[PDB]
Amino acid sequence: GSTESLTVSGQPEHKVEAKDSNGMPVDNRQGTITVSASGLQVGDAFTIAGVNSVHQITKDTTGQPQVFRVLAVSGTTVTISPKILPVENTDVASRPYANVDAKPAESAAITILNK
Repeated sequence: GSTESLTVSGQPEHKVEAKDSNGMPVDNRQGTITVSASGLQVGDAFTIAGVNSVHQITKDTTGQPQVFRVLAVSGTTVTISPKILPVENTDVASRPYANVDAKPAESAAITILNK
């Protein structure tokens, strides 16, 4: 019997990096958020409002909410993954292999699962 106002402040966003400090190709990951929601710990899976997955059926955009896992939490700072990559943005070359349509404003509302 609790409220369903699960929101998050801050803007999680990472872009497809060409190379890192070693100068090798990078598949960027993670996304750290300061949550207004729940009080999460490591091991949750949830969907965020505005984050819609892509290429479920070979570059098919279906608008299905992307599910995230928790890797690390430091207070109300949750490091989540899979990362968020906009197929409608990012870059002409790097967007086709992105995982979601867009990276929404701030962090937005969350639908928490313990499954």
